[PDB]
Amino acid sequence: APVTVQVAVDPPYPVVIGTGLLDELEDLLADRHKVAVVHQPGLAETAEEIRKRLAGKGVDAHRIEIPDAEAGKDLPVVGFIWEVLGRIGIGRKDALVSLGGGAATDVAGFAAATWLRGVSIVHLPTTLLGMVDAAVGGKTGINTDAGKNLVGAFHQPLAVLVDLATLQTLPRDEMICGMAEVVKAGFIADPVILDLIEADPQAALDPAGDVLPELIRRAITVKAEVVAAELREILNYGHTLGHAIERRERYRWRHGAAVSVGLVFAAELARLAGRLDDATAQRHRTILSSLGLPVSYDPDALPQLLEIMAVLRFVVLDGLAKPGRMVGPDPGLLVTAYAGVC
Amino acid sequence: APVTVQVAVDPPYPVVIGTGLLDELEDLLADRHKVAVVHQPGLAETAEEIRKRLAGKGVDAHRIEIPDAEAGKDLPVVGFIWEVLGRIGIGRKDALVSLGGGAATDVAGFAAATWLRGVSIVHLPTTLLGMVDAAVGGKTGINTDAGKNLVGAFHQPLAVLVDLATLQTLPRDEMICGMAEVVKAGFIADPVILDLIEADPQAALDPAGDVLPELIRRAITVKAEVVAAELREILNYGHTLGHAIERRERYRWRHGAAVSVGLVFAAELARLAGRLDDATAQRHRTILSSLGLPVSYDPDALPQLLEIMAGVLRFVVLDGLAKPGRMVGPDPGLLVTAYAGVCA
Ligand SMILES: NC(=O)c1ccc[n+]([C@@H]2O[C@H](COP(=O)([O-])OP(=O)(O)OC[C@H]3O[C@@H](n4cnc5c(N)ncnc54)[C@H](O)[C@@H]3O)[C@@H](O)[C@H]2O)c1
Ligand SMILES: NC(=O)c1ccc[n+]([C@@H]2O[C@H](COP(=O)([O-])OP(=O)(O)OC[C@H]3O[C@@H](n4cnc5c(N)ncnc54)[C@H](O)[C@@H]3O)[C@@H](O)[C@H]2O)c1
Repeated sequence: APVTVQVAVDPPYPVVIGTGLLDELEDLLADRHKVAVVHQPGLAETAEEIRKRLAGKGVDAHRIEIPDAEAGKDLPVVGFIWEVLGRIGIGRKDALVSLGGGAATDVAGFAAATWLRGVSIVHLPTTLLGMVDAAVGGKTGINTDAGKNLVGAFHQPLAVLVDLATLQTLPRDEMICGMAEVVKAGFIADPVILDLIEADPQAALDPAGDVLPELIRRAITVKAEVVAAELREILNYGHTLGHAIERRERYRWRHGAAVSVGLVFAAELARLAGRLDDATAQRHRTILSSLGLPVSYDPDALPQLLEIMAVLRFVVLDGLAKPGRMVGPDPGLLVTAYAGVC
Repeated sequence: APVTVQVAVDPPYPVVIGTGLLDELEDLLADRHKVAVVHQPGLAETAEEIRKRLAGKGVDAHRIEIPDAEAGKDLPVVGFIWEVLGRIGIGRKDALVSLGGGAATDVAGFAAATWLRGVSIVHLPTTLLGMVDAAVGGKTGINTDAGKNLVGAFHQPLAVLVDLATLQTLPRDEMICGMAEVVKAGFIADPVILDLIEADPQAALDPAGDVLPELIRRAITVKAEVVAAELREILNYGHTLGHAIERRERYRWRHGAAVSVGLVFAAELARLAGRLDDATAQRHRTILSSLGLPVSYDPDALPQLLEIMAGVLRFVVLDGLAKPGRMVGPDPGLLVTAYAGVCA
């Protein structure tokens, strides 16, 4: 029943996709003398059940609770984890387990990376974003005095367990958040993602349907191909304007909403440049709006956004699933593209 | 004229050992858009020469002075470095350089390993200990609330530059501190090291002579060969009791003087166990003491020492010169006895 995607890295590691993955989690960490589970506030009950079940197999399983969301990622939360790993006596051969969204995976991933020079971690992402993006591929990031995610270590996890059952509690808004990243994968590597969504957009958003599991298999396949690959740049499709919008709105905008405007922008850029056909360009706008994602932003915001973007690089499409670059485009071309969008 | 020891790891890097290595640094880093040189207070004039010659090559070169010694390794110093990297605009393809003793290489190592997911770093160690131990291997450590060196990343450097000219200003007491690691390497892997020291122990301690550069090369070879391969444990020979003595002394003992007592303890422990010949056992104390290192500790400290070592004991022991083995969960009475052989 459970599908797996191997990431072809040294050593290779699996992303496992299915429903109720406790058995698989047991198989992996049964031999570990100790295990700590870093979870967001809302998942304490799911944490306890991992701990109970691990404790059951003769394992000193512990659990640690971090602040939700972006606060679970500040440097003092990392300090906090460190101390606790200290008191528990977590050693070189033991393991961490992350339970939550991208923020939980980042911070736990960072702590694992920097504890005794790196200890095993299994990610159990529980947002769609965390599932298709944050948990896959070994980049970690934390929030420090320096900014957001400038600090972070590179550390691949032992495995990633993508348990579709966990999505049943996830709200519409966060589901739509992460779909923006999924659409991005559709345009840059796998157009079947696009056809699956197109066929019924509301069914794409239902965690209980046939469509979502396949969307996640595919978006994760795309990300695993990239990280086993500089091409890692393609995953920034839509993030140049995206991130600027996120900044300008002081992080109130859901990441995915900002990426969504970015994609529609990137598409207009490549269209005006004669690199992308009108039909594929227009398809950005129609897929994203129909999922409830934003396709426009304040038409007066461009000057402030150009300032934040501090020459510029964009990922553009040179045709469906053929990403290229545009480096230092003319400001007036950025103006014109912005108009068309906004 | 420089010697290169290759560290055969992936990706592999060289350790280059010679005199005046500024040209080698330039070859390495000339093509980088930005370099930041993280250095201890006393090396500021040397930091500036580096920064200067790198700027003459179009590199946007910066220098960052950290607090000296352990204070330089504290979490806050880390937050500061990150801040400066952010301010300077150090990117994914840029590079750090570390200049100083093992404390500089660690803190600057941790910083490179945790900046934008790991960027290039070149180590310029300027103590014996830093040259032979700290700079080689990719382990970094920093001091936090959790204790010393529990927190750290694993990150290989681009290269290691071991410039003997820098040892000219190093005091005897630091030099002797580093030599305990050199001696450790002799006992576990390369006996020629011991032969060279015993031939004239004072020649061994002179940065001007011809002996020290060979001891440095061989000690680094030993460590490179171990890291390129649960063998890593032999590098802790003498560190099991030694680390406890250090920690009991709230770190007012030098690391080398603690390791020296630990080597003599492990020698005696393997001797009483029948694993090590009397002559090789006693050779520990003779080489260490001839170099000016302590050879015993406080006769009443064992119980506290065991309580620090707890926080089943394992020891690296020698089954013969350069044949390291293990002792797992020794009889408590065997430890009482080895220690009393060491301490009166
Ligand atoms: N390292 C990387 O490669 C990478 C990639 C992309 C994003 N990220 C990071 O991910 C973070 C954002 O990720 P996110 O969108 O998951 O944010 P998040 O982890 O902040 O989660 C959003 C919210 O959903 C809640 N939640 C999580 N799982 C739930 C569930 N199953 N049911 C109900 N609610 C649930 C959380 O408590 C949180 O309030 C950002 O900090 C970003 O930098 C990292
Ligand atoms: N990462 C590792 O594998 C590893 C291995 C061994 C030691 N270490 C770390 O190394 C640190 C100790 O290293 P250390 O002994 O170099 O201590 P250190 O870096 O504190 O330096 C000792 C002193 O010598 C001064 N000094 C440095 N170079 C000099 C020179 N060329 N001339 C004159 N003075 C000089 C320094 O400013 C400092 O006061 C410890 O923090 C230890 O944990 C790390």
